[PDB]
Amino acid sequence: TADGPYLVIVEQPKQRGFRFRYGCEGPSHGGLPGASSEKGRKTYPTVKICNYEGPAKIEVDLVTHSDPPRAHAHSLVGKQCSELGICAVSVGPKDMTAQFNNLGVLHVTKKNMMGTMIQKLQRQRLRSRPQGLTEAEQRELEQEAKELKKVMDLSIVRLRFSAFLRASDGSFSLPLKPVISQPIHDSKSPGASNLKISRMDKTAGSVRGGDEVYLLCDKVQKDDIEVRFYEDDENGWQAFGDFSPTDVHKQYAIVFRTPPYHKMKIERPVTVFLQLKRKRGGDVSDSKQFTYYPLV
Amino acid sequence: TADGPYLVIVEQPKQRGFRFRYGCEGPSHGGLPGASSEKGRKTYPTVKICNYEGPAKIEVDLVTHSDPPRAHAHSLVGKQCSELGICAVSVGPKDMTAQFNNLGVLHVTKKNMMGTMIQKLQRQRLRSRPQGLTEAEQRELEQEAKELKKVMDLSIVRLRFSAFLRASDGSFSLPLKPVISQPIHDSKSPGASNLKISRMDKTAGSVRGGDEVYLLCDKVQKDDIEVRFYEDDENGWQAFGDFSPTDVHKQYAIVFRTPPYHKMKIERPVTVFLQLKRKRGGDVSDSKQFTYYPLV
DNA sequence: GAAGGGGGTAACCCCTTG
DNA sequence: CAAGGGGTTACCCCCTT
Repeated sequence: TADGPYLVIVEQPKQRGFRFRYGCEGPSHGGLPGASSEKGRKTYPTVKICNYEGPAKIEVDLVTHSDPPRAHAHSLVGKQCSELGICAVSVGPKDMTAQFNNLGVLHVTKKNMMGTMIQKLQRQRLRSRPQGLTEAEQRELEQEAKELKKVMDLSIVRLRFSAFLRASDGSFSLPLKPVISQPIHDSKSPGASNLKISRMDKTAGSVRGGDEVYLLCDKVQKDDIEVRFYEDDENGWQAFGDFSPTDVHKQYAIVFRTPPYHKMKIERPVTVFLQLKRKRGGDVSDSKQFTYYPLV
Repeated sequence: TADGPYLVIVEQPKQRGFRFRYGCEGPSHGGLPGASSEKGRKTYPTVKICNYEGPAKIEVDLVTHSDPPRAHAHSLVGKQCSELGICAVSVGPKDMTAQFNNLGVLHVTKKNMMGTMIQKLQRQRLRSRPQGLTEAEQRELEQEAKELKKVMDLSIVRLRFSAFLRASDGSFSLPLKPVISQPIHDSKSPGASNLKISRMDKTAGSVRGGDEVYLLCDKVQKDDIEVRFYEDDENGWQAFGDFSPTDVHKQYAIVFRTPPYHKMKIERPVTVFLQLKRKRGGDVSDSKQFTYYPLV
């Protein structure tokens, strides 16, 4: 869209299913993969400097989930990283694409958060006056920290890629616009699991409903879940599972009774969809097929 | 059951399903119940002084699981307790039975264990030499502590009732033999809750086996557990569920295929039992009935 | 409200496998 | 080791009478 040189995320990170590691857990536990990684094909976050060919330097750091992108308490740890959480690669005059195949997220302790925060905030405001730092600003620097620690989500981070075109000097000194990735959720964090149907005991029934199904899923909250049956033919037929939270077994299974199909006296089987749906959210699981059958 | 007065545990504590509380959790989280408590009928650990009627003092403290009963790092907390973990009641000249209806177990931190240990050990060896404790004696007492902390199970405790018959003095100075209860497992610990079958999708099958059942459980260790089918000591015939640990869905469910019954073409249907059984241990869930059907 | 239960959350500690 | 994963502790809350 912009005429000038710019960075583009070729492959965003995994928005779900990456674990943030604490300082104690040990240094390599896996690298942040790409949004299209599977067991066979692994992919990693990738970016490219479009609208220029030449030597250049791309760096990533963790920013808040909040759109005004501020530095996160969390740091990137990796084979290619600063001890501030800043990861740096060099793109060759031919290859303008940077893959970041070994990126970890160091999870800060809540009792660590302030000091880690003032430390990244100092580092940030050192270019304005590198010789020395005044109390007059150290007081107000600590003021950001406190206000940020109150609202900062330790479960969600965003990669921020900052590209720098090496100048005539030999100095990698020219900035490009910084490009912020989609959010990255901690896999080991409260709720915010993607609703998954592992398997079900029945995939067929009668048009009459009332057929009892055992559904195995990933963690669900007994009071926030439902089982939506539907046909997305724009008729927009929908009905629901019949159960009580007691029927939701230790947040990993649902025993429900199928609803009746809208139209009985059907002559042939009809395939519909069912899906888990959080009422409190909008969030849905992958839909599975269910086939209604005719009568007597 | 010899000549003299002795104590007897009328109602032992619940060997499973009691939670030990840390110092931080609070007081008043519930009392150690008797082995026969239900939500309607509550019962608490009870003991009686046999072969004597008169004023007497019974005290309870936590001892190791190890047969040589040594004092546990854990302390009893409650309305009737010392700050050392010693709980004391008085039995009247009429009623020689003592109920302990509010007993909590204060869980020591592993970094607390040493100091709590030397402190209970001093208290133990303070009537042996109350004047002072000699430096020479100090280091031998500290040794016990270290070699006891290495093998002491913080998940299992035993109540030790020490009864004392009050003399003519007014001094509760006569000892009875101390009676040690059966072990008490921390509910919140590795394998110390009860294997439970919540519900199953099928309670009947064919003699041929291979019928797929969804079983909902309380918890499982995925590669620990099995599904034992068996007869009522007809011969003790037994067979097993067919499933991989992949089939055990997240510690709360098992999808298995029923085994074939030993004798096919049974003229009419046969009811057998199935049960969860830890492969490692002996431990079994409550058995559920399953009915085999003949062929056609 | 406190008692009397129970479940979730942070931080860490591990164990499988290559 | 790397790359996942699950389980453990100490603590923090939260429902119900």
